Amino acid sequence: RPRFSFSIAAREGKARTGTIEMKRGVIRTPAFMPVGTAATVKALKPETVRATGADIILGNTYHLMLRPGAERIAKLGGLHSFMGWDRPILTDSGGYQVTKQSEEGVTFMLSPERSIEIQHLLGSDIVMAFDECTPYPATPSRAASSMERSMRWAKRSRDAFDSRKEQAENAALFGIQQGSVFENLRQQSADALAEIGFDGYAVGGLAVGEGQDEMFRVLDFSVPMLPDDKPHYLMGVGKPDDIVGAVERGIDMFDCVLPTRSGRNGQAFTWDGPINIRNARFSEDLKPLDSECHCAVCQKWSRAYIHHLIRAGEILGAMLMTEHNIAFYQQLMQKIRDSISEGRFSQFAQDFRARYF
Amino acid sequence: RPRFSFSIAAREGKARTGTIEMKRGVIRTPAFMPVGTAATVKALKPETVRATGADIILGNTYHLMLRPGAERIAKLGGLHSFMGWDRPILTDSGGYQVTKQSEEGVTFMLSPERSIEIQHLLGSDIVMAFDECTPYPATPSRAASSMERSMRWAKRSRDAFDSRKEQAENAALFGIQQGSVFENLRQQSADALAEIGFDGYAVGGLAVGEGQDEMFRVLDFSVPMLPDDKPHYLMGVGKPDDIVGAVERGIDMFDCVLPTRSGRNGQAFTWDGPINIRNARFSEDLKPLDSECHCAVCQKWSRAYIHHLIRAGEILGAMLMTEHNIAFYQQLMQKIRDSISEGRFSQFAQDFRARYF
Ligand SMILES: Cc1ccc(CCc2c3nc[nH]c3cc3c(=O)[nH]c(N)nc23)cc1
Ligand SMILES: Cc1ccc(CCc2c3nc[nH]c3cc3c(=O)[nH]c(N)nc23)cc1
Ligand SMILES: [Zn+2]
Ligand SMILES: [Zn+2]
Repeated sequence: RPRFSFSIAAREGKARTGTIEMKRGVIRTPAFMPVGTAATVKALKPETVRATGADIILGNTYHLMLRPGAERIAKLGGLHSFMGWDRPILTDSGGYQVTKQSEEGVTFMLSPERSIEIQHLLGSDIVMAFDECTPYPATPSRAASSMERSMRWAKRSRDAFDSRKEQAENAALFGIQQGSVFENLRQQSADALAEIGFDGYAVGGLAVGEGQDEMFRVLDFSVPMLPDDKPHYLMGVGKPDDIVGAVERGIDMFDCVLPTRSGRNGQAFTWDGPINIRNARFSEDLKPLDSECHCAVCQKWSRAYIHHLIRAGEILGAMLMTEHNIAFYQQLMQKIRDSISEGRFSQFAQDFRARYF
Repeated sequence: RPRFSFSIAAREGKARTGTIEMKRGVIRTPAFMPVGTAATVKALKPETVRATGADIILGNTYHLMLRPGAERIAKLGGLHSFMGWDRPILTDSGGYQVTKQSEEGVTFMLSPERSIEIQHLLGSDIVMAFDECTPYPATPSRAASSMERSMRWAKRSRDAFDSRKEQAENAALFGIQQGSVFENLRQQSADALAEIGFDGYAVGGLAVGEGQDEMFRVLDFSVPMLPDDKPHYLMGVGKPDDIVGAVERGIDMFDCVLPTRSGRNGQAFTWDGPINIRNARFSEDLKPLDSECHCAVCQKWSRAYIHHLIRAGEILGAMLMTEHNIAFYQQLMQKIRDSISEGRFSQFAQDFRARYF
């Protein structure tokens, strides 16, 4: 395979479906990336994560540089062999999860240069530029300052990546658009990033507390500003319905800790909306978590049993809920892909919503 | 298969190897039974428990009658379908895990009759008589009182089981020898139990704080008192070396929460003795937990990674350590079985010990 090739196989409206080919495998888009916060997708073996249909996972720089240590993982062979996942890994830059801020970077040390170096040491396949994610709400002046800084850091990221030849030849680099909710700042940011040139473009600074209406409004004008022929990654999104509407607005890649996090908390996703399995109404319910789901959890165990496990604080409860939720998300992404390929995604999006709600 | 058939295929000294055939499957002896305390073997799917080589698991009456409730599990189809384990399950009687004691039973209500009924409601394949496990140390008078009570309760257990025809035709009933460390009381108990007649005989009242020397001394005279042609179950034992010496003394069946419990605590069993994976010396060790182990954990992940997970409090750490430990115990039981079958168990027991220590 190539270092990086994104191909769009089909389109409907602003929605797109295709593939990203990379040396460690192919990524079907639109894609959902399970998140691994300390070199593990919580409560799942990597073979299980793959069995749910994931093509790529998101690795944790913030956690990893602290524990176990970037240099340490490199000494041990890199993150892929360390955790036992041999397919692509996207790493965030640490431009969110972290203090003392300056133009050089953040100490708590992290700079564009060190962030790119850490992602190299981890053996990341998709490296994210080091940015500043602008708090919400933000005034226009502060959003501009933060965006401008991020754009200077994006150039420094680009140049750090390009000077390290093994990284430049084997990994991909994504830039991150900032500008909070302001169209003119989003446009300046997009233009700056396109001028520098990246392999893919994230929409940053969303999923920071704004509502779905506001996030969608900002996507409406923001995503068309990005190069059409490169992937569009919406960081930190989201709920199933957030995902469907973001695809309707041109997003190709997603990550969210919801399916894992909330799974362990008792929330299960179903085509009829989320349920909380701790609720007493499930104590004697012999049905699977979701009536259509093809996952191994729904083939084998009842709501009543998973209810019992989560109430009892049993580790298997976390395991099963997380496997189901991540399988659910992958089935959603597959339905999205197939429906765009068949020119019926807007109908799918409506059917989905009428039932989920 | 039959309701119950124990066949001894080979012997060496007091050690024996063979099979227990039951309707839900065959149990290879000497056997190690993983313990499930709330209708789950902690951190393992039942398919994983089976893959490690377990033929039977031990189900938790004390926990189960409290949560989720015996009647509830029965309403839901029984423990086997509830937890997704279709092979034999041995249930303890609640004669250990629980108050106010009287000749009728214990309230906290549990009586011989109710214990046998709960095990029926759970769908247990091997039902244990309801007993009183005598604290250690115990004076001769108190050990005698407790043993005598247990023997009266053993008759009540026998008769409760026999009057319930579905249970009597499909499950097996084991009696439990008491008498603390006193030979004459162990003999009275054995005789009482043989007179009543059971499908198998546990050695109770050990693993209650006495040392290995004392436990072995009591086994030396206690196990030959039991019927030779029925299985001998040593409740709550134990460490690998406890298991080898107990087999040398005629025990056929074992349960212990050590491999699970201590696994989650960072202790891993190896042929060179136990290690604690939290120790800093493992942070960069690329070797598997044990150099010979055939388990999937040792095929795929390093000490350094499992060290990282357990230090980080990651659920996958508990999963992997528990899978390894239970696989380790099953490999031990297989080496024991094969060595008795080949007439070289006493040599195996020596080689084992010289290396483990
Ligand atoms: C494990 C892990 C990976 C990534 C993250 C933060 C990921 C994340 C966002 N999540 C929600 N909204 C987000 C916005 C940004 C952003 O603007 N820049 C960056 N670099 N990351 C973001 C947190 C944890
Ligand atoms: C899940 C679970 C199953 C079984 C048990 C207690 C199991 C157990 C013993 N464990 C160590 N020593 C033991 C002695 C006895 C005994 O004398 N009688 C009974 N009924 N159980 C014992 C505890 C937890
Ligand atoms: Zn499912
Ligand atoms: Zn192993």
